[PDB]
Amino acid sequence: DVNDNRPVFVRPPNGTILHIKEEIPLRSNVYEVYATDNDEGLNGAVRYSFLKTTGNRDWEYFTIDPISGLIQTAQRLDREKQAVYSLILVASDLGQPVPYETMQPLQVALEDIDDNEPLFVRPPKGSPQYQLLTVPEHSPRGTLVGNVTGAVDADEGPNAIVYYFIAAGDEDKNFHLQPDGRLLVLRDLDRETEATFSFIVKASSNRSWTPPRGPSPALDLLTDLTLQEVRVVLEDINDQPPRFTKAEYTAGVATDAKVGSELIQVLALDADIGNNSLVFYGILAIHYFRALANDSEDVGQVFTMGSVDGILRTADLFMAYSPGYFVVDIVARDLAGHNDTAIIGIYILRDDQRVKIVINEIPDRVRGFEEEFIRLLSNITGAIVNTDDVQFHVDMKGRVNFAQTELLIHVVNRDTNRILDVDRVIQMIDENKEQLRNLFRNYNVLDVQPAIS
Ligand SMILES: [Ca+2]
Ligand SMILES: [Ca+2]
Ligand SMILES: [Ca+2]
Ligand SMILES: [Ca+2]
Ligand SMILES: [Ca+2]
Ligand SMILES: [Ca+2]
Repeated sequence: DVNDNRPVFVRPPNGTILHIKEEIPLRSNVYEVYATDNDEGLNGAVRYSFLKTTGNRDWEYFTIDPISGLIQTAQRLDREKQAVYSLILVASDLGQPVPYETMQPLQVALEDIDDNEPLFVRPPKGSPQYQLLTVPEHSPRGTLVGNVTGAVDADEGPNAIVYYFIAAGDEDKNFHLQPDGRLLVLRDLDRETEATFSFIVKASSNRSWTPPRGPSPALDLLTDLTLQEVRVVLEDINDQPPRFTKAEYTAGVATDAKVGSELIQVLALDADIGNNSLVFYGILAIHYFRALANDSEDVGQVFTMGSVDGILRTADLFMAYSPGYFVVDIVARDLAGHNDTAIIGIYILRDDQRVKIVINEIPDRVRGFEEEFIRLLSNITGAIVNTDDVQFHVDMKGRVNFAQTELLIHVVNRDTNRILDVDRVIQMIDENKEQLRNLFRNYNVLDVQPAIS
């Protein structure tokens, strides 16, 4: 005879796609091909063989015996590496004068197995290695903080259900994490009390997963990628009131009292942050007490307080009311109702209470540093030094030096919240002489004494 027919392919059937499991042993059987060459004799016996596809190297994954046609694995088959492997089979007759060949396409597709487990994916180094959620403080029960996420099981389908659970770190049980990944608030939280919480969440496919018995291996966020740190930070609300530094403030005013003079600066604190911390001040009423009297004479608005400055300022000349003092009731309020009260005592200082500080610089320059000098001095003296005026120096003899400057001041004892006799202030200066001796010279000071008899 002569090779007259080409082989034909009984199995595998035309354009078929075999499905096997993944990660099966090497050289594990897959399929047994069969083809028929009608020709009798060797011209019609078939010999099976894959084809070294040009770009497709998939054939490297299997072996097929030349006679038996049995297809066996040759490499590992991880669906996770490649899913469909595609091959072109070839059946040749042994016939002569030339053998004939027949090519049948085939494809192998792997079925997924629970090969892997749900795993997290860390963020870039340095960058925060955790996940942040935010929720308003004093939030109510149930308020969704937010949705944990960040895991994935390489697997497909049911082999990759990913449920989240809290592994450790809510010992106080402020939240609950429904497996879906929703974090719910359970308790009152107060930024001012605790600000950030944190804990470790587990990702497992086990809807019944329960934390290990507590003394077990402590966890390692650096190795276990089934774990992620989650940090909840509390947003702020206006839940804190303004709180005055003191509840009696005392400062002195001079009869000679340039209108608009800054007497003292109060302050109030709102623990709150941002707008909620904005504090606005003001004056509730003013009482005038003439020398010794138990009638609070109630003269006009004689003072002003900056709504934001907190600096009480003169509004009249007090040369009129020489004997006596004032009680100013003040208020501080936040953007939203929280309020606090206090009391300022302004006392018209007697000469007996007022001191001068001579300085060998032009008065202009003395104003240049007045604040600094006083701040330093008050610190070192540990007492409130309040600058009252800056004028040119006058010798007791009545000489006036147009390069020497005076600095009338009055002092209060933080401790007694009470004003000071010149006497006691001189003594204080002398006591601290040594500590102070540095300041005075650094600032061209020349002497100290009261309002000229
Ligand atoms: Ca043939
Ligand atoms: Ca796998
Ligand atoms: Ca798998
Ligand atoms: Ca899995
Ligand atoms: Ca707050
Ligand atoms: Ca507030």
